[PDB]
Amino acid sequence: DLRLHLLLNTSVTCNDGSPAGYYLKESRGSRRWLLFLEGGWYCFNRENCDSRYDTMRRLMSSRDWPRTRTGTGILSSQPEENPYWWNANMVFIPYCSSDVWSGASSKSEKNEYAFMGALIIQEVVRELLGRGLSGAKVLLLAGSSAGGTGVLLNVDRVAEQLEKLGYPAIQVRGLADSGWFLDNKQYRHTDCVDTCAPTEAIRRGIRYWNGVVPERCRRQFQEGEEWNCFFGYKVYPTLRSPVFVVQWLFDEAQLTVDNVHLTGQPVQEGLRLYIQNLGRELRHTLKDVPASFAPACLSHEIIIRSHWTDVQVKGTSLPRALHCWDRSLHDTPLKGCPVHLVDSCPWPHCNPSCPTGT
Ligand SMILES: CC(=O)n1cc(Cl)c2c(Cl)c(C)ccc21
Ligand SMILES: *[C@@H]1O[C@H](CO)[C@@H](O)[C@H](O)[C@H]1NC(C)=O
Repeated sequence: DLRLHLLLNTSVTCNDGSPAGYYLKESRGSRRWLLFLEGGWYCFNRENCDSRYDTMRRLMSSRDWPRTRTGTGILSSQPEENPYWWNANMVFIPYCSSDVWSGASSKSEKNEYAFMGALIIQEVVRELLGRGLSGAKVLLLAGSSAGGTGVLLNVDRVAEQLEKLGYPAIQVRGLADSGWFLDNKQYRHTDCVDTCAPTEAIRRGIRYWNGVVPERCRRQFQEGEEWNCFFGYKVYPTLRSPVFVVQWLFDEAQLTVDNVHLTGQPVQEGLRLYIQNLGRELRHTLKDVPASFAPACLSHEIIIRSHWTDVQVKGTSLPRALHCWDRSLHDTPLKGCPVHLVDSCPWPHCNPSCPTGT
């Protein structure tokens, strides 16, 4: 169990102005800190945020948050469930800003909602420094789905924050799970009414949230084009902190935004080629990502699932690959301890270790 702490700086808020927060389980005698960013899509205008407030309010407000949460997967403290970092200090940061962790805007006279995702991360880090993070050797900023994209948008800012605060010895790293999307053509075309094309949704959200992106990526794409930095293959090469990328090759959220709804019905030639081309494109974007884990499965999210240890690429599990990554960052490849694990087979579930969906 991780225990809730609402932020002492109550100016840093969820969408509705309630205080943001974090869940913490300390492990003193460990100098490893895992800060995990929850996912859960986003909202990008008044109407769709209002809808989200009605039926997904925990993603917009802390008013109903429970006092504890159970750490699962990479957040578990049991070695049996978490071979990788079971003894680390664990932090789960609830996603209550609906902005892919990019926002820097308060609720105000002009703003019905606050979008403070980027500031929530900074404030969590700041308040944790007084709770033991000041003694850290490694801070791994991890996240799934929108939280995985949030890692890509925020890992270098956390590094800069710690450097400016006088902690240059803390090694900041990122683990982005299921947040590496393609701005590809949809299988069928819709107008962005709610299934919005990748690019159109983000372009509107950034203006609505006052969204912020990493500085080097912002300088490349420049004013009006910062939406590009929400796409992993474009933002990743601009980052300086080590980032391990976990991405199913046939991610269900990617297929959803591509208007592919796998019905169980037979798959025709056009859709077969579309799906195979998606896998090949994702694989291609990971070719020069040295720390990656990309199984050929139709699924979504990995790292906080209790059975996250089960999937393997080329016989190596994700917890093992992450351990190999840790070794590779000690102060040349490692015999039998790989970090770059991308399936080459071309169809969902061609890897026998894929999640069953049971
Ligand atoms: C599932 C989710 O929260 N997502 C966050 C971002 Cl960003 C994103 C993108 Cl860019 C695509 C194309 C699809 C899903 C996405
Ligand atoms: C609270 O957070 C805001 C936004 O980051 C910051 O401007 C302000 O100085 C903080 N207040 C305190 C007391 O740290």
